Amino acid sequence: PDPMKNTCKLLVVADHRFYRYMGRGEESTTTNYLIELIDRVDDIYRNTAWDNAGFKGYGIQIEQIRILKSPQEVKPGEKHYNMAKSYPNEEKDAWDVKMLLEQFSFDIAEEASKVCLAHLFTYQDFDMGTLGLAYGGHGGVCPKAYYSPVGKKNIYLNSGLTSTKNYGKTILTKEADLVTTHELGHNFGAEHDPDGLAECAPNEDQGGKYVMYPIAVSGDHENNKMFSQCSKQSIYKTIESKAQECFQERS
Ligand SMILES: O=C(NCc1ccc(Cn2c(C(F)(F)F)nc3ccccc32)s1)[C@H](O)[C@@H](O)C(=O)N1CCC[C@@H]1c1cccc(Cl)c1
Ligand SMILES: [Zn+2]
Repeated sequence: PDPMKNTCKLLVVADHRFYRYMGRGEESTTTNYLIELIDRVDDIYRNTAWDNAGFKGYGIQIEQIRILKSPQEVKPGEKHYNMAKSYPNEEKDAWDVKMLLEQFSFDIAEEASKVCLAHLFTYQDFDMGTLGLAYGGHGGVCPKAYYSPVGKKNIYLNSGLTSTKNYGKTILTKEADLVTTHELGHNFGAEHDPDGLAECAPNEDQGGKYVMYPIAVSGDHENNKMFSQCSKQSIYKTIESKAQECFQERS
């Protein structure tokens, strides 16, 4: 491990929904929530031995927090991830998750090119219990250009998002930590843990599921906060390939 190239710096964005419903319309409350969450998620990453040996001490650090206090004014037929209305169905509380991630990546392209990852924190009730989305596991850590034919410019796939609202209520902080861990897990290169690999998807008596399980099943079992051997193997290759590219020294 290179201690000079072990941290993935983050651009953290809180939208107007997050600022209002999680930040109680205050900058201090918004930022304190995000600062503590990322630090707790960083403890999971930094304490993980990706090769089950000495390849550890890799994590994340906030470089900047962009706080969007109010909705983005849009011209007719124009869209933006921070606009007041959901897209494609404005009658719904939330965007289609995949479209929101594409939109966020488009709008944040200039800033995303200068950071290891960009993460959007929102407060919207996605359909069928979805809590987040991210690129990787193409995309993930270190900006990789994608020419958007619709958008007519390069966008970067070093992005992900977390919503702290599910089924009409604010999720617990212990649950939000797992969402962000999981989405950043995809950014770091991990796929979902499959049922066919018992080592990677244990029973409840064996400590439960690991963080990369596709379903936010529990939140109270030991393994829930940890990466499976399947995730470690995938992430191990990514860090080996990407740390030199965009990782920095821990501040
Ligand atoms: O919303 C998602 N995950 C959130 C989580 C799943 C499990 C996590 C941790 N976790 C666990 C526990 F797992 F530890 F138990 N118990 C938890 C209890 C509370 C909170 C978190 C918890 S967070 C999607 O996976 C998304 O990232 C994705 O890839 N998606 C989204 C759409 C397309 C694609 C997609 C692609 C293929 C299949 C699906 Cl389901 C979705
Ligand atoms: Zn996932």
